Amino acid sequence: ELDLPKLPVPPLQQTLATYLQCMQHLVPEEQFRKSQAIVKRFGAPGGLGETLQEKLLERQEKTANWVSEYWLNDMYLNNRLALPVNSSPAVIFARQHFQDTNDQLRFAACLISGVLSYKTLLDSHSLPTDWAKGQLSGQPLCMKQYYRLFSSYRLPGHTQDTLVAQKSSIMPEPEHVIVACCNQFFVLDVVINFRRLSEGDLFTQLRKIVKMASNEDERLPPIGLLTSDGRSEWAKARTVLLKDSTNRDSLDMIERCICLVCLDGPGTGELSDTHRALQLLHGGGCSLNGANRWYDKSLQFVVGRDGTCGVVCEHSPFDGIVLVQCTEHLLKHMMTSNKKLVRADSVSELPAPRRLRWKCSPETQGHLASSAEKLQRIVKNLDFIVYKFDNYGKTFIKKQKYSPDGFIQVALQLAYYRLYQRLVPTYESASIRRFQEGRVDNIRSATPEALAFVQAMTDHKAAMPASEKLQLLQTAMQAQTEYTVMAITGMAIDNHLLALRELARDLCKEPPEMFMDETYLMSNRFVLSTSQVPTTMEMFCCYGPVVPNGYGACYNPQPEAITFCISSFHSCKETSSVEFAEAVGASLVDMRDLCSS
Repeated sequence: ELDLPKLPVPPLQQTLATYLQCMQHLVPEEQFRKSQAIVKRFGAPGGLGETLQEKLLERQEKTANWVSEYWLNDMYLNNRLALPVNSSPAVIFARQHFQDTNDQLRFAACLISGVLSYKTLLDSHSLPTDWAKGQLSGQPLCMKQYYRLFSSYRLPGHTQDTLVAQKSSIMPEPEHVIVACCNQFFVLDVVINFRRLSEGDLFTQLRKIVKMASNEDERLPPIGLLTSDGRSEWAKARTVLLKDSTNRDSLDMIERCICLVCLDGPGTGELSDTHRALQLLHGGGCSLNGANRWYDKSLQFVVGRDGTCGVVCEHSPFDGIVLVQCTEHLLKHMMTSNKKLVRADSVSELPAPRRLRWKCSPETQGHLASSAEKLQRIVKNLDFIVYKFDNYGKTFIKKQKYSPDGFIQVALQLAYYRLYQRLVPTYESASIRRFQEGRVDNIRSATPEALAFVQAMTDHKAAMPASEKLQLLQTAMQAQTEYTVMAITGMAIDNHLLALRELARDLCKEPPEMFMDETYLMSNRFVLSTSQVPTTMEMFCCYGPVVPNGYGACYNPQPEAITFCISSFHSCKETSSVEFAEAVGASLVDMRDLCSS
């Protein structure tokens, strides 16, 4: 904890220089000239920038992580878009085979019991510190994201949401799953009669849940749907629910849970990696499983009657690499046995799981109807493909003495240029977990050296020797590998500029020219938003785009294949997920050809 490094504060002039270098090929020439001037006044001697810097170092000696607050708010809590597709990740597991309902429930039972065994590790401070598993270079990494997997809840606000912590300690006691089935919610207590419940008994329990939920007279309105809407929409709807004590009870149960377990219905008529990911991202909407959810809770594990299984993530408390370590530990548990000796090894009398009740006013009936509609629009708008690139993977790339991540990043840039004949501001997640409280910074992969290389290969190709091209490829990799180190050691720009911008906002008045500049605003409009989410398990992460005219691109690089998860919005008529996915392959194809000259 406290012996971890504190997050650096870059030099003010290195951040300004990097910033202009980043943006010059991404804006018009006059606009840039204007940006040069704004930036020169911003960081001159005696200027605004140096005062703000000074107040940043006030803050960095004062706080464990000087950007925690700012980053949390700017990335997640301030965002008013609904959590489905815009914000919550999903990880999709292999298609399962559930002959009967009990097969489904047997799966859920063994998952829950895996979640309880993982929690216990955490509660015991028995989890190996990363690099004890994962690893970086010689250090240990910050493990604070793991302590937030089950003890968080994200409260919608009218302008700003709140990440609440804890139900984790004195208590003894928060210990219960919420189980959603047929859009109903049931309390599944995991300690009854002062005994933890076995596999067997949680199976027993879930049985009872499916009976009760499938009784059409007792069926309660789909309140989970409310969680799917936009933040300020849900803050208003929640506040009407707050007027009733039954409601309030029921909301508290959900907020204090460990996680949700979603017993989904059978879809659609189905089954591909792509279709199972759409179930995990938004459930299909109103008529399918999209109300069998509660988005403000950090982990919702989906165990679908048809075999679609995975986990939907509320991203505010933790990133993808901790979500994947947690999930792989659960899968590992569900394949282990070979030690877990004998059956419903403990008991019963058990009481049946309680159904959460609700008193839904006319007002709130209206709130459902509009949330239906909004959710329906996100279902129709998302353009998604799971693209499995099987022509090569990591092994190739590393036999070229290149970095898999960097090489993928440059292949993304060429995909984008051979579609659009320009580069655009691009986000790639870089962990800063070497630092206290560290989350991520940004790798801006849309480098001038990537534009140098992609303009050969669409652009007057006729001629132009492949060896020449290869040297441009090498230069762009080197540039990609240098920004990557920069960002994972706290030396890149995004986080710095954010905190200067926030510290401006504060004690020093109306807004500065530096942050009102159209260059600065363009710089944060990530039309390409990317992450590497590698696995060991046979599973993949996805997400939606972060701007209307954007793509989301999540990749799992394996030794002989790369899995790309490409999202876009049908409302923007200039993007197409199949188009871009196809352009990534042909970009990979072309860049291996270049290596073998």
